[PDB]
Amino acid sequence: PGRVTNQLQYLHKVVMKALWKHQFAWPFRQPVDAVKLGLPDYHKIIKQPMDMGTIKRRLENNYYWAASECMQDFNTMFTNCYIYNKPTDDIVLMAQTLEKIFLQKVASMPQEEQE
Amino acid sequence: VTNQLQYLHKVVMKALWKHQFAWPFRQPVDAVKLGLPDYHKIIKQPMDMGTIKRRLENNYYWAASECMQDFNTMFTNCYIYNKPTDDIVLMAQTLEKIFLQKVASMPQE
Ligand SMILES: CC(=O)N1c2ccc(-c3cc[nH]n3)cc2[C@H](Nc2ccccc2Cl)C[C@@H]1C
Ligand SMILES: CC(=O)N1c2ccc(-c3cc[nH]n3)cc2[C@H](Nc2ccccc2Cl)C[C@@H]1C
Repeated sequence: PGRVTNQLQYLHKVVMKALWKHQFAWPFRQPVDAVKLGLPDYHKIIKQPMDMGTIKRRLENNYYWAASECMQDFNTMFTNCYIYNKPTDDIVLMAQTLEKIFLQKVASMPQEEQE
Repeated sequence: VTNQLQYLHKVVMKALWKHQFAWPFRQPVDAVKLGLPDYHKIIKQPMDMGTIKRRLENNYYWAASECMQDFNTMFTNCYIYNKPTDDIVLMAQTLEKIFLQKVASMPQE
């Protein structure tokens, strides 16, 4: 099903920890609530919702088999934001800022995955 | 030249450049050719694979994360500018997943 690996530990304790506490992270810590936000078209446009709270819970429950699977969920979270929102929305700039940190930290992840 | 930039050139760019969905991304967006008079009003930092490839060939980058940010900007511009239902968005998503899969095995500095 899933494993604990050196890389998944790094994504959890180093990458996710740094993104979670960021001042721009608050819109991303829980699923988009289309009802609360009054976005009745959100789920007609975005077919795979994702958020850091869901990723964090997956990391804690050993859901992922490999680091790449977790990285793809981070990517989906950011990509959903760019696809749905207007280019001028502040949330787009917040996602871009977080995504740059994600890439910087991923650049220093351990090279070979080990259980 | 670093270990990581060599990986980005020999593994990541090699895989992306020859991909069957790469052709819209191999040269800068030509807004005149494509009839997109608002492209440069929305997208303020254009980026494309031909530019990244030339920068790798020319030892332009000082750190691997700089190259990774250019890949990211190229994909993000596509998501921001295009309509969600445009095929180019699916093509970018496919290429970006390959990018992330390969970056998962990139060496450390
Ligand atoms: C991530 C994302 O895609 N979105 C999202 C998700 C959650 C929240 C949220 C959580 C708690 N309160 N509001 C807000 C937003 C964005 N709205 C927004 C963002 C920043 C400033 C002002 C606004 Cl209006 C819309 C968009 C659909
Ligand atoms: C990457 C990107 O953002 N775009 C882009 C860039 C270059 C090209 C291109 C190069 C040579 N010929 N066409 C086309 C496109 C997209 N168009 C498009 C893509 C696939 C199928 C049909 C169409 Cl209409 C629009 C969008 C603005």
